[PDB]
Amino acid sequence: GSVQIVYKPVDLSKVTSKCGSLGNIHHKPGGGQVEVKSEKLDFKDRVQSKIGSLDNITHVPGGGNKKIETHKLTFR
Amino acid sequence: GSVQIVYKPVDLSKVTSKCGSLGNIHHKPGGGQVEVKSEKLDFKDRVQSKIGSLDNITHVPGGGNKKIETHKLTFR
Amino acid sequence: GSVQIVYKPVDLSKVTSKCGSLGNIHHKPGGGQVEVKSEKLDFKDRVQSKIGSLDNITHVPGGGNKKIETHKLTFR
Amino acid sequence: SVQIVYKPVDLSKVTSKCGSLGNIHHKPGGGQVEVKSEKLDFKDRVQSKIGSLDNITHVPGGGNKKIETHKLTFR
Amino acid sequence: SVQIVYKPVDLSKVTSKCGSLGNIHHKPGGGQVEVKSEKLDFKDRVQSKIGSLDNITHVPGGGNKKIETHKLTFR
Amino acid sequence: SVQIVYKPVDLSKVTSKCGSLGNIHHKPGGGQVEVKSEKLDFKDRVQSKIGSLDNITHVPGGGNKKIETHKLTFR
Repeated sequence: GSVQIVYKPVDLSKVTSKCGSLGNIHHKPGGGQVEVKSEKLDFKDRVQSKIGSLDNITHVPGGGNKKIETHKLTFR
Repeated sequence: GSVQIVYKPVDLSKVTSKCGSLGNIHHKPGGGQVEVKSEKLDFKDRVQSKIGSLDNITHVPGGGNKKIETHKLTFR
Repeated sequence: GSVQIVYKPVDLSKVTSKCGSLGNIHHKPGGGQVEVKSEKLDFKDRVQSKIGSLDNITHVPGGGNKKIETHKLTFR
Repeated sequence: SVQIVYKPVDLSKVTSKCGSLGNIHHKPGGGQVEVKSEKLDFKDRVQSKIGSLDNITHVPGGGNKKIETHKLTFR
Repeated sequence: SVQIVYKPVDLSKVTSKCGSLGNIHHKPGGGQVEVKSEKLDFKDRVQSKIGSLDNITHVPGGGNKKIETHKLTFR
Repeated sequence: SVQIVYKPVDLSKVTSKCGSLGNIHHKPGGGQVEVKSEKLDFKDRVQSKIGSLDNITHVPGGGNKKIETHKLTFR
């Protein structure tokens, strides 16, 4: 027999912001004092090692708003 | 017999922000003193090691609003 | 016999912030003193290790509003 | 056969925070002022100030001294 | 046969923060001033100031001294 | 047969932050000033100032001294 599928989601979303000012953002991390002492360091497969390292991100978008949509129709 | 599926969700969502000001944000972490003493360090499969390291994020979106929708129709 | 499914949820929702000012936010963690003494450090399958390290996030959205929807229809 | 290791670590923080600093919505409000002066005689030095609001932060203090003397004498 | 290692580490932080600094929505408001002067006689030096608002940040202070002396004498 | 390793490490920070700095929405406001003068006699030096707002940042202070002296004497 007949199968009829009418997939028509309707989207009039508003995702919005107003910011009067962004400013005076100070990302100033400071490293310490670090010592590693050994007869050997022995690192093998997919070892990740950070010694006294800095990983720094400053992210300051004026909006930074997101709208994520997934639409799926599976007929089987 | 006949199967009829009508999928029409209606969406007039509002996600909104007003901010008069963002500022004076101070991300200033400080490392200490770290000592590792050994005869060996011996790291194998998928070891993750951080010694005295700083991983630092400042995220300051003026809005930062999110909307997420998943729509699924499965006919089986 | 005939099957009819009508899926039409209607959404007019409002998610909203008003803020006069965000500011004077001070993320300033300090490390101490850490000592690890050994004959060996010996790490294998998916060991995660942190000695005297800092993981630091400041997240300061002017809005930061979220809306999440899942719509699912399963015919089987 | 002597070994000497002289390795002091100074991670120290010295800080002064003086005056106003972290204030939010500070709103000092001077009222109306009126001065009416008639027939005043001054026979010596005059110093005068008139006004609605003095909003002063004055900091002759604060500020820092670090002194650290390091000496190694082997002899 | 002597070994001397002289390796002091100075990571030290010395900070002065003096005056106004991190204020948010500071709104000092001087109201109305009126001065009416009639028939005043001054027979010596006059110093006069008139005004609605003195908004002042004045810092003779703050500022820093680091003195750090390092001496190694072997002899 | 003597070994001397003189290697002091300076990573130190000396900072002065004096005056106004990181203010947000600082809005000083002087209201109306009126001065009316009649028949005033001055027989010596006059100093006068009139105005709605003085908005002064004045920093004779701040400033830094670093003095670090290194001496290695073997003899």
